[PDB]
Amino acid sequence: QWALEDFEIGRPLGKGKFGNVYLAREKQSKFILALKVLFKAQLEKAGVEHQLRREVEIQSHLRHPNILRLYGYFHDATRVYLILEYAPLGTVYRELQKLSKFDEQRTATYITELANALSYCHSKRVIHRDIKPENLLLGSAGELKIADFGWSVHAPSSCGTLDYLPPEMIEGRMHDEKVDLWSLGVLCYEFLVGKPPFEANTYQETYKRISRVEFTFPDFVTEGARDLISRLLKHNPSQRPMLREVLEHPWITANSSKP
Ligand SMILES: Nc1ncnc2c1ncn2[C@@H]1O[C@H](COP(=O)(O)OP(=O)(O)OP(=O)(O)O)[C@@H](O)[C@H]1O
Ligand SMILES: O=C(O)c1cc(-c2cccc(Br)c2)nc2c(F)cccc12
Ligand SMILES: [Mg+2]
Repeated sequence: QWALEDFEIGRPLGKGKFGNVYLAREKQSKFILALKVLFKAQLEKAGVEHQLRREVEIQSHLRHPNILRLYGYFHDATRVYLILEYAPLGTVYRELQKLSKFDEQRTATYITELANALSYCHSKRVIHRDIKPENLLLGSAGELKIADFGWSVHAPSSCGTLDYLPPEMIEGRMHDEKVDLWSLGVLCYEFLVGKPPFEANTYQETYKRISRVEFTFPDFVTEGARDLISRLLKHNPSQRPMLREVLEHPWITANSSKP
């Protein structure tokens, strides 16, 4: 249905693993979108196709103001193209580099929009498994938008930086919707402290710290926050709350700026 000669390409937006994201314009409508270019050669030598076809299946069907739209796909000689909703205010990764750390207002607000989009995802039995500030894009009004559904899959189920992965996942063990709640705790901590609660210098140390759940809150972290992070960073996936509790938590309700 789509062809490259329908788009006026532009400036690069971010580098992926198997190709770059570029700013683009649909000639006939003047529509601004972001093109995610992937290379068949690269995806081949890794065996990601399935996941790339899964990413597209999952993302094309989901509709939420806190989830990035996938408007379609196409492919050339060696490139695979994904037509996405352009996020004009970049990523949460860049914003955290600038600000160093976020205030309770900003953090609660992001945690609220994150939980929101997650409920939707989980209600269709879809687990993201790759919730990272690198994959959390910002829309024109500063709204959070989950992106990159490469690692998403239908719940339950059996690579890169370990940080945002729950112990069940890093240990091959079977996993469900509760995986995304561990990520939610890791993100909250990182939003307030400026670093994830298990960061190390080696893949090796990170694994040990995650498996043991070895984390220590610095001075400036309030009780209200300390409580929710600890509530979400439980080794037992069933001992973790449901997004509903997260959304209604005193510290969230008190600090989140609603519409
Ligand atoms: N719609 C968009 N608008 C603005 N920037 C984007 C958009 N999509 C991606 N980017 C930028 O491009 C980079 C790549 O994003 P993405 O995570 O989709 O690629 P990826 O990590 O290779 O995906 P995958 O996890 O499937 O390999 C990100 O750092 C992001 O900042
Ligand atoms: O040329 C190919 O056979 C090829 C196609 C695709 C593809 C086609 C439509 C939608 C999507 Br999502 C992907 N992907 C490929 C790939 F990932 C590696 C090698 C070849 C292809
Ligand atoms: Mg990514």
